Amino acid sequence: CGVPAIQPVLIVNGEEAVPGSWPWQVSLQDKTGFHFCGGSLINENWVVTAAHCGVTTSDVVVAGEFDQGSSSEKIQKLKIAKVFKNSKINNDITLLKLSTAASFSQTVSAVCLPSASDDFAAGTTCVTTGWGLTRYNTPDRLQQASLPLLSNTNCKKYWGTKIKDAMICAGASGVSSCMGDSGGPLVCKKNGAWTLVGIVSWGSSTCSTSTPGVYARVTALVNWVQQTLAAN
Amino acid sequence: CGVPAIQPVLIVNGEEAVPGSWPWQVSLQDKTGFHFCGGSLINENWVVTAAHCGVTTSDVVVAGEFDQGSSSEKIQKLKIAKVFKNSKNDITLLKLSTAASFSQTVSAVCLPSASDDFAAGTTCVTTGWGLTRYANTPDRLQQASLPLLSNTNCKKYWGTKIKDAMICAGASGVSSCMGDSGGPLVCKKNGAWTLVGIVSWGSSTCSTSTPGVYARVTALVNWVQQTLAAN
Ligand SMILES: *C(=O)[C@H](Cc1ccccc1)NC(=O)[C@@H]1Cc2ccc(cc2)OCCCCOc2ccc(cc2)CCC(=O)c2ccc([nH]2)C(=O)N1
Ligand SMILES: *C(=O)[C@H](Cc1ccccc1)NC(=O)[C@@H]1Cc2ccc(cc2)OCCCCOc2ccc(cc2)CCC(=O)c2ccc([nH]2)C(=O)N1
Repeated sequence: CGVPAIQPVLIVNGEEAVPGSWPWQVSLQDKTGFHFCGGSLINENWVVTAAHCGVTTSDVVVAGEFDQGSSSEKIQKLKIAKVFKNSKINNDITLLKLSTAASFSQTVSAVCLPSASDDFAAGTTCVTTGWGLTRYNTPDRLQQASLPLLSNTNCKKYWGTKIKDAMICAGASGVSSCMGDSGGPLVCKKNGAWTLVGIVSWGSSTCSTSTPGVYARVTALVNWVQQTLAAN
Repeated sequence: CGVPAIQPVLIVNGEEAVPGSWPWQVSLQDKTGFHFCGGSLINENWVVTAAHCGVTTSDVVVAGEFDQGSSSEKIQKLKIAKVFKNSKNDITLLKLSTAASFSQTVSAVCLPSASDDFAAGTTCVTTGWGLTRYANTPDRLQQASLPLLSNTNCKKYWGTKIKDAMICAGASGVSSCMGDSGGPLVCKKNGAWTLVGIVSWGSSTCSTSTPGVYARVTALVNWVQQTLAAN
């Protein structure tokens, strides 16, 4: 996991991504085709996304897209067998089990899950991706941005008592996650491999580039994920 | 009023409400039976709802519903006799052809006094069968807790659209949505649930970081009680 066949070259004020360079970025779309959230493939049969996305098994996992306006793309529409919502908002994390495996390719593969003990220290420049607004407006083409992790102490300076230990803040650096980005990945380089550290959760009503966006802290949630995978 | 027989346990990113626990909440359904708006029983003979819901006598008030995908519920489909519109405020009153039978699941919400103070920061509730996602509509009644905003904070989002006769709530991770219109924004004064807002408008995408806008029942209730006694 964690090593795209197509290497990334490095959301408000982000940059257009190399097509297929984020092969774990899926798009979550209702039956009509409307993208309402992002998600991340963790393996052939599983997608991780935000709980608040309210995903049901009538919705569709789309993997392989770069341009949501194009139709000349070799994408996969994957049905959702089961939905697993964290029952501890709170912990904006939800697992999706796919009805049929995703076929992995150049443009479709998995992100690495961290070990719960992993240390992605404040100040590490990580990357977030998605089709969220670029301007507070939804882009057709997958966007990406580099941005630093905040310590939870430094985050509470903007958000106060809201930032729980199972959350992590990134940004406040001239870029920001925005509407449409939710459920998508914030990833950091760990031992040469892209590892899921955040799930796009919430942030500024206006996606202000000087306010930290808030993400479900994946390390804090990964045992829950593993438990879910083992019993399913 | 404002004291549901079945006690509440505490719309996008809300939660499923306990069956029958918002007994004043009615569905407004057209002649095909399609749910188009919410409303609130204020007595056995009257429902308050939104003007923009365009209710007519061909529409129907449904009381005692929780799950519209269920048929085993003892519901009352109540004919509307007359629709009274507030002239020049997004409120309309419905007078029913036959009185609504009150029970554990059907009863009335309380009405404020015009001078009542419901300060910003109060935790209130809105309820409804409106979209849970911007079909994304629930069979089962939804509820959500949310803070009243001051009008001056609200104008940070909506500017001059915010009139004194409006009250804002939310921008707090939940949102009223399409299909919620006309239904209640209630607050628990002296232990009793009291209609403080009528779901009216707000974010076109039901943004949970945007305050919803509700008709401020305090500025309207004199007209409500006046219409009632006169009619
Ligand atoms: C999803 O696409 C979008 C991503 C995003 C990221 C950064 C900036 C802007 C947008 N996210 C949202 O629209 C989220 C959805 C959401 C997330 C978590 C959640 C509910 C809804 O539960 C956790 C709630 C804890 C946070 O609670 C609050 C409540 C109020 C405020 C902040 C946090 C102040 C209002 C505010 O800025 C706000 C409210 C909701 C969101 N921001 C939000 O981003 N919703
Ligand atoms: C009803 O079911 C639905 C519930 C709801 C609540 C909160 C958010 C989203 C949905 N309400 C609506 O769809 C309302 C109906 C409505 C109510 C009053 C009214 C018009 C329409 O007239 C007086 C209110 C002033 C209208 O002001 C605006 C506000 C915003 C905009 C234009 C005009 C920008 C577009 C927008 O967000 C918008 C337009 C209509 C509604 N939102 C809306 O919520 N309709």
